[PDB]
Amino acid sequence: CTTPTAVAVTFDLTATTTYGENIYLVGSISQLGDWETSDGIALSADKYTSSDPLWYVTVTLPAGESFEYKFIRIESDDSVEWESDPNREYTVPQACGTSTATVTDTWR
Ligand SMILES: OC[C@H]1O[C@H]2O[C@H]3[C@H](O)[C@@H](O)[C@@H](O[C@H]4[C@H](O)[C@@H](O)[C@@H](O[C@H]5[C@H](O)[C@@H](O)[C@@H](O[C@H]6[C@H](O)[C@@H](O)[C@@H](O[C@H]7[C@H](O)[C@@H](O)[C@@H](O[C@H]8[C@H](O)[C@@H](O)[C@H](O[C@H]1[C@H](O)[C@H]2O)O[C@@H]8CO)O[C@@H]7CO)O[C@@H]6CO)O[C@@H]5CO)O[C@@H]4CO)O[C@@H]3CO
Ligand SMILES: OC[C@H]1O[C@H]2O[C@H]3[C@H](O)[C@@H](O)[C@@H](O[C@H]4[C@H](O)[C@@H](O)[C@@H](O[C@H]5[C@H](O)[C@@H](O)[C@@H](O[C@H]6[C@H](O)[C@@H](O)[C@H](O[C@H]7[C@H](O)[C@@H](O)[C@@H](O[C@H]8[C@H](O)[C@@H](O)[C@@H](O[C@H]1[C@H](O)[C@H]2O)O[C@@H]8CO)O[C@@H]7CO)O[C@@H]6CO)O[C@@H]5CO)O[C@@H]4CO)O[C@@H]3CO
Repeated sequence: CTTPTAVAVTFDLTATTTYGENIYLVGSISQLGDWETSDGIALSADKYTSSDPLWYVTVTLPAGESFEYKFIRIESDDSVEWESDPNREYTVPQACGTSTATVTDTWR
């Protein structure tokens, strides 16, 4: 191991913003409130040049336990859209050697 226990997970959600919004990844953990997209995981068009139509993402979750992973597409007009259908639960372990994995999803 090393010392820190941050879980950098890369998520890739295929959606489409309107040049001004964010597709959220709220998980049930403090770094991932999951129930407050405020501290979830926003995916955007970073490489993309528009706003965030395929909304990719690469954030971290420092804990090493079970965190929920509900997704909520944040928008520019109304607000979010908690896609609570395709949900998950990243049970990040406390061990080391793999404190970062993937988290794929897509809007439909
Ligand atoms: O059905 C979903 C599909 O619908 C369309 O959505 C566009 C819409 O067509 C258009 O009106 C657009 O206009 C604004 C937009 O925000 C800007 O991107 C741009 O609009 C055009 C632009 O003028 C064109 O040059 C066009 O060229 C392409 C370019 O490679 C790139 O822009 C591409 O999309 C970029 C996004 O950053 C990224 O998401 C990804 O695109 C893929 C996404 O995964 C899909 O969600 C997306 O579906 C949309 C399309 O955006 C569009 O057809 O398209 C791709 C997969 O289908 O790659 C790029 C990252 O660099 O989009 C072009 C496709 O060859 O780009 C857009 C048209 O896409 O100027 C406007 C701002 O003033 O708004 C919507 C928003 O997507
Ligand atoms: O006004 C915006 C608030 O809602 C957020 O946006 C949406 C979000 O998806 C959700 O809140 C929902 O509204 C309610 C939902 O329909 C209910 O199903 C329920 O959700 C439950 C879920 O199963 C899940 O989230 C789970 O998670 C726990 C979490 O693990 C706890 O830590 C914590 O527990 C309590 C606790 O009292 C306290 O932490 C409190 O603190 C606030 C927190 O910041 C958010 O929950 C906030 O919600 C707003 C948020 O900003 C929007 O992004 O308000 C909380 C204060 O009430 O959180 C809870 C609530 O007391 O949170 C939960 C609960 O233990 O548990 C929840 C709840 O049991 O509740 C949802 C909220 O009422 O839809 C929103 C938009 O439609």
